[PDB]
Amino acid sequence: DKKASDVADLLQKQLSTYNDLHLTLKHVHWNVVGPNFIGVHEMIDPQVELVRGYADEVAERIATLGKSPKGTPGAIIKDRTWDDYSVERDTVQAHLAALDLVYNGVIEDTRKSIEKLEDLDLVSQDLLIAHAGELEKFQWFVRAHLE
Amino acid sequence: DKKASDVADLLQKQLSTYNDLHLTLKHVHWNVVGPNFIGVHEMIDPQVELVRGYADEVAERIATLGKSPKGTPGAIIKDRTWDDYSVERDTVQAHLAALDLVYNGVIEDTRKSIEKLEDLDLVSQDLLIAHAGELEKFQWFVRAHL
Amino acid sequence: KKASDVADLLQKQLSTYNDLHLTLKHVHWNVVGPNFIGVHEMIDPQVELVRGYADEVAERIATLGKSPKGTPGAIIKDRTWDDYSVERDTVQAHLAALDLVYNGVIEDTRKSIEKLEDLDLVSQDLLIAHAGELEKFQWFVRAHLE
Amino acid sequence: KKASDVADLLQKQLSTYNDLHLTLKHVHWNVVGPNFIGVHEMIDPQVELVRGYADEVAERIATLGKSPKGTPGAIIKDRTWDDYSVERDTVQAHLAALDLVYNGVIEDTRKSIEKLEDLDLVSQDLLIAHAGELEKFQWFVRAHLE
Amino acid sequence: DKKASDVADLLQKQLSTYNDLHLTLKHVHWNVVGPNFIGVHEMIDPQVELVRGYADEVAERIATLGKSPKGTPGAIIKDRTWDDYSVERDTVQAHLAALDLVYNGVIEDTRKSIEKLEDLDLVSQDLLIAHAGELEKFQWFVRAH
Amino acid sequence: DKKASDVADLLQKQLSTYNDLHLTLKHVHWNVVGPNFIGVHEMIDPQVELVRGYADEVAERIATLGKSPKGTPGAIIKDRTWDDYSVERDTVQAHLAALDLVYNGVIEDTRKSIEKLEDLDLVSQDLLIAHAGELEKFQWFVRAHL
Amino acid sequence: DKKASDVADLLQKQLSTYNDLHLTLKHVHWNVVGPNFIGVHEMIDPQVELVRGYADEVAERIATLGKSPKGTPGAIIKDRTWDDYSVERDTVQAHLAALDLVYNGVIEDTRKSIEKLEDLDLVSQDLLIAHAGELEKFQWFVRAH
Amino acid sequence: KASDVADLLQKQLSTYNDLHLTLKHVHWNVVGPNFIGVHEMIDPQVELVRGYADEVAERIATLGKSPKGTPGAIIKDRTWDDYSVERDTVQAHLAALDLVYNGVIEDTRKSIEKLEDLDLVSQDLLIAHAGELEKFQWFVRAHL
Amino acid sequence: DKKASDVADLLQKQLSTYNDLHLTLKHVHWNVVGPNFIGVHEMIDPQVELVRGYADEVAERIATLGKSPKGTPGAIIKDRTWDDYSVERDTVQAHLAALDLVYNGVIEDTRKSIEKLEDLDLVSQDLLIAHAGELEKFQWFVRAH
Amino acid sequence: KKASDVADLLQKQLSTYNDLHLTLKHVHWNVVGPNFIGVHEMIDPQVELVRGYADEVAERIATLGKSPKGTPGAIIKDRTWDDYSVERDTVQAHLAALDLVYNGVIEDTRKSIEKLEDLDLVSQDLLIAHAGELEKFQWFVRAHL
Repeated sequence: DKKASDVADLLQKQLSTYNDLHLTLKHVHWNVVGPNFIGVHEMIDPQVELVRGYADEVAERIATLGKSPKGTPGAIIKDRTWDDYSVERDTVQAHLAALDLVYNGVIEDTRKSIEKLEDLDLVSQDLLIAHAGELEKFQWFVRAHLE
Repeated sequence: DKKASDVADLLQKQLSTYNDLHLTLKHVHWNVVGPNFIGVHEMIDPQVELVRGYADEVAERIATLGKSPKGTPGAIIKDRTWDDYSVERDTVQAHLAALDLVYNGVIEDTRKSIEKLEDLDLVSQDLLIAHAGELEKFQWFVRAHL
Repeated sequence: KKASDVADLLQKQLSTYNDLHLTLKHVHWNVVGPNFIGVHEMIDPQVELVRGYADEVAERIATLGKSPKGTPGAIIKDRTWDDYSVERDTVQAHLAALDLVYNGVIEDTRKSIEKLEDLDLVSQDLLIAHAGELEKFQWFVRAHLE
Repeated sequence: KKASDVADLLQKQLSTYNDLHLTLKHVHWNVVGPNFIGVHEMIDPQVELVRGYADEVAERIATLGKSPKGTPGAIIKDRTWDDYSVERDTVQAHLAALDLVYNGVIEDTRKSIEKLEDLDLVSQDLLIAHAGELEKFQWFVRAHLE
Repeated sequence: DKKASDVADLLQKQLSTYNDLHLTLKHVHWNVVGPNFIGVHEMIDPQVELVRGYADEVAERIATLGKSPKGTPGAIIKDRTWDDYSVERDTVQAHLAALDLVYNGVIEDTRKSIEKLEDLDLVSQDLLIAHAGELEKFQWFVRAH
Repeated sequence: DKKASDVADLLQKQLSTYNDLHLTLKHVHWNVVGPNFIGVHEMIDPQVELVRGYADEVAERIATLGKSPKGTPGAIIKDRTWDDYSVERDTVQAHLAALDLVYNGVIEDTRKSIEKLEDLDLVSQDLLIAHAGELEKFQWFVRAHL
Repeated sequence: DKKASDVADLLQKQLSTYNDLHLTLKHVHWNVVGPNFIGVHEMIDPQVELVRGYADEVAERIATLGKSPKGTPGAIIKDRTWDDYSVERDTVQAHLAALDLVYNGVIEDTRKSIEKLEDLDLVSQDLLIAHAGELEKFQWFVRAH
Repeated sequence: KASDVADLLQKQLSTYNDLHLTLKHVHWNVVGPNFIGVHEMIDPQVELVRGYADEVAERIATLGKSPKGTPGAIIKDRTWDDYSVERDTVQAHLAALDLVYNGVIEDTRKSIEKLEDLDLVSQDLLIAHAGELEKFQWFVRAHL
Repeated sequence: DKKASDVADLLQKQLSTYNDLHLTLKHVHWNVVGPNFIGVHEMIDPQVELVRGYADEVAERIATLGKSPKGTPGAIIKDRTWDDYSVERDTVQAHLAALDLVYNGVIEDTRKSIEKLEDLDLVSQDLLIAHAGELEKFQWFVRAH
Repeated sequence: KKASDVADLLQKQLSTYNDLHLTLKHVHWNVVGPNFIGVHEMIDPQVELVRGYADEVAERIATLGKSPKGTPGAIIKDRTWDDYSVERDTVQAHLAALDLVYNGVIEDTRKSIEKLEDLDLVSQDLLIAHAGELEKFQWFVRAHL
């Protein structure tokens, strides 16, 4: 019942990460104009439904590992190690760029967390792993879209 | 231009209102334990969606009016005027209890904006009122425990 | 040869799964009173899952090169606990005893997982699965009573 | 009255189906060779069908006031036969040693139906269906002429 | 950075294993004949559909890692390490026999890579960890002796 | 049954042409990037399944005509008269360009194989005739985005 | 080229047949009266959609073959051979009988173009063999007295 | 009045008949990186205009007359020229189409300024279209 | 006024070759026995629904050309060029085999009718060419050597 | 002793169902005029049943140890009545003959069900159900009013 605390804490941050992410992901959708902003929409939409479920997968685990997932704004700014999204109603070319860097962060933490878990809660590692999969893939989608 | 500027601000306030709201529902969703707790799960769901999309409709007008909707963890706490949500792993009565409270101020705020518009924007008003309806009916349902 | 030791873990694991989707089918058979259906609505689906994890782990055994033993005599053989006592009763009563069964299953599954990191990651990724799912049904059950 | 005199049979008939179906899966994981999917395709519809019989004679013990034990121990205790022991083996084998298994079950299902004549009036007729159906499978299985 | 080049390198080698495989696989589909020969069909189609999938998967993965995949026949001979599948218009016990050995090659190699990535990129490892499960599964099934 | 062999030999050469085609096609799917890159995706998919289909159609044919179709890397190469596809991760207005070229040779040989089939087999010709249409068409589709 | 252009023409002439054919097909839908008039709409509706398809299939082909299918009206009145459906609002019969006569001079030309291509463009010919057999049924259909 | 109307309606019919022949025409002829953006914006609009013809045709049958829908009539009662543009780029065709629609929307606006003295019913069917046609032009002018 | 008279009759022989074939097929289906015997059922059945299908196409095509399709036991014995299926309740091998025999005849006759049509009727040709594809294919399928 | 001539009457019934559906499709490829689909519409689902009867009347000939003869020359042999005889002909002309067709079919079925009073079991629980839905069809004909 000791190590089960450390675990529930990495996942807690991750929850917030996802929440801020999927929140931001919606922010971009609304704030995109210029070129093929539709191509962006059709790219962000499924990333929102997914990143959203991730925050749900990550939540229930914390619940199971004897603890309460905090998914409120005030909460997801306490865990937040980085800063708010800055791009207003701008371009795809500036937005994808913004998102490129957002993921630079999400991708990393996720890694430096899957990396922190082996010895602790493996069932939880795999979760954050399968996630990193689609996480990293999307950040590429963002990149190719922009070359 | 300036009228549109203030309609936005109002709609920006509402945007955040909603965004905090649908983020809460999921929170109460992951943390509601109890005997018939699954009915809360069952009620949160259609709502979570309903709200998530209402946040969408308002972020359409803000942009329409030439202003940038802001639905990020900052924007929400920045123009907020309520607490977070104190309820953790708790009982059906516990959430349903504060969940009701949440929907009071939320509609209170809404009921104001709908009037704070009247003069200004008919269209954007004819919107928030509709929101107020489904926001009421739900609470009405939340208000009916045991 | 190497698989001859990993086959052991999985063969014990299977039988645990066989025990369970028998025991689990047992309580679903034996409950009366208050909330009748809500339980069969929660158990049925899990029943099918444990039969799944039974069928799967078995296959993985027949794959590594041994005859997966899945007969009653093959169960009690590797079983390391007493049978399931609770006969007819209520929901709050079975779910309570059911909780401790799982603690056992989870425990050993969790245990068997830690034992595989060095021998067969395939079989592990497969336990890792049943693990995370089973644990949900713990919390789930745990959360039906207050 | 005559109730607790009949139960000692519908139990050793519920467990009959239990040891029957559980063996089905066991064989299902071991039938190997040219037309092995042959066996696979014929076991699956029975497995569930025989599971449907474990149920029918599990409820008519709860209804007829009692608690049917569908657990490991509640099988090795009232087991009147021996554990199915065909390993990872050819269709040829399993189908044969599966003819016998069915013959014996249809042997009990014969004696018991007859030993429950001038007592119960519908339990016998429910049981008759299984005698009817379980028999039907043997035909198909007795097409072990390949 | 260097590591990613040695992950992409293994993943590229793995890719060619899937490409040669599903080509080989379909190839078999066309020449397996006899009595219950459709069995081989009914058996093969999903594996081909699956191996082809894994290809796209491990490919997209290399793409994600900053190296670009190679699905061309020159690229799969340029990093194979075994000769083309042999059997032509033959029997079930003939193809299945060889196809076993083929998969011996696949799995044995897939395992190598898993253990070899265990110290580089678990994400990619999860990817192979998964396939491995299925590949080995087919192997068993192929062993309708 | 001496001219049938000649037909087959043509079809086999056609076979490897398709195989190299669909492998190459997916190879571009995986590498094409830029703003409109998903567009190329969208055009390539229906083609890739189409081609894979032809590959099947032709083999089945050879096999029918009493010869044995070859679908392995060597085979593809052995009867290949062209250069391996050469673009890596690259722009649309690049992959389509090189892909435009690939197709000319495909269509060229497909025309040739047709004419050569004139006095040989109208059936094989009719098959190849069909493909030619969806292949020639696809190239227009390729040289329109250019 | 040298020839491909000639093909493009046989095909262009065809396109206008098709266009002027569905312009006309619709024309009668509008102008049909009488008792069993819905028996007509019933058969026309799906043929209109079909003949528009063909128009496309042909247009995209001309496009594939070097360029510029022309589908405007001044382009129809041009490479047309026939008059112009003169029938107005009339008996089902009054139309079917007339329409029957239209399909004649279409199949007639469509048959010419096929023969005309056995030596020029085998791929395109395949495309007009597809339509030929279809339109021809519809005329048999129309020949429901 | 409805022979002064069955005229305007017929002139309208062909405007729609020409439009949708000409529309499917630019569809076949667009080329360049994103000619599909056009393909994907012509399609529904093509079914629409065909729809519009379909309608104004019924109207001409109701007022007890004959809808003329053959190439003959179209060239006859029209007052403009064939769509000039062949295989050309998207900016090329969109510009032409944007110009094509003025004529059609402009003419339609006229038949509406007329039908107000004669048959509001049709003058309504026409108003409907005008707005929808007006909107396609908008959508179309969005190109850069 | 005669181009058809020859062609149509040419299609009628074809039509009856099918009407025969699909009953024979159905015949075999009621007469295959022994070990597994169902491999045949799963094989034949789809094929009958195919042949019965071809029976129409060609009948309709006969009907479309101007003459009348005669698909009654009368014609299928008259324009026949062989003898009835001579196999009763027998094994798969001796049956599937004898069925292979039937196909040789059906393909050879068709190939002939396909040639005869070269410069005569291409639509009726790219209709037989179509059947020959699936008819040859079956004969192969059949050949469970 | 009569066992061989009991099912003998079924082999008779067998071919009739054949001749019947073969006829149907013939009339089907030939019924024409204003409301010809009208006849098509009613004929299709019937052919299913009729062919099913020939499947059901064969699933029996087989069981009591006998070879079901379902070939063209088997019909004309164990036949009695007249080969059909109507091509491109009016709506009523076919319905009319399709009537008479069934009469001789209904007549015999009953004349056989009767000859099977003191003999076969499910046969006298079969040809009725048949004769039922057959006799049914016969009324469904009668050309409106």
